[PDB]
Amino acid sequence: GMDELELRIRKAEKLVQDAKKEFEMGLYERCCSTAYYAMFHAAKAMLLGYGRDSKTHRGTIYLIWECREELGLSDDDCSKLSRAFDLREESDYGIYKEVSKDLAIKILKDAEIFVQKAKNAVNKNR
Amino acid sequence: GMDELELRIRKAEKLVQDAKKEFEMGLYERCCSTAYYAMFHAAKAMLLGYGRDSKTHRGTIYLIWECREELGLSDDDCSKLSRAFDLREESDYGIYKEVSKDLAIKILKDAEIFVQKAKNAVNKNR
Repeated sequence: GMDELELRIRKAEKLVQDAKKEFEMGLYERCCSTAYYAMFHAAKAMLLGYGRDSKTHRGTIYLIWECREELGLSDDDCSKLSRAFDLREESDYGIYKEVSKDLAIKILKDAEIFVQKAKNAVNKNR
Repeated sequence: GMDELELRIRKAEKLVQDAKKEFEMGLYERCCSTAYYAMFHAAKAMLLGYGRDSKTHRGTIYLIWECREELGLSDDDCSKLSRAFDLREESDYGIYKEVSKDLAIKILKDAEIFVQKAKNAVNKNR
């Protein structure tokens, strides 16, 4: 449908594909930022489906942590989101460090895992 | 040098090129988001060079408006930034609307103009 849960998961899925394409073009910073966004929407979908809500990146990340058991997320899964956020902050707002191919691939693979787990949690792996 | 003014302008310039490549791959939402980031860093460079500072997107946008005369920016130039921010919000955080090729090209061309004007203002068109 056109409900928020469906559209969030669809947005997360599209962003994962966009990030894959950025990676192949060698746009490693852009890949990291997009991959974080995919995870953000997936997190928001999980919070929606389980009657929680957030209005900030940090708020969203901590709620995911708090609700991990119910959501079927491991501690590593929750760390995937924290780390992707921190790396997105560097990609979008940092001016000294450049992001390597190897960092970007790490975040991309984390996004794939995190978004799949989100789909599982909200019964959208359908 | 490795000073903030130089690195901000360099970041803005790189982001404009990244956005051009996203556009060519057909990643229209990603293009808009990247183009806004280019303009953001260019705005921060102009504020730095003219002894002002900001800590929010909206704060940055309003300071650019306030300082436009001194910066050599037209009202349209300031509207380029406001609109690019609003469209970046839709590209990154919206879940209903998709961004067309024609919107993305508009924002891309605005970023090119805005970043050049920023370079002029801070004497980095060198």
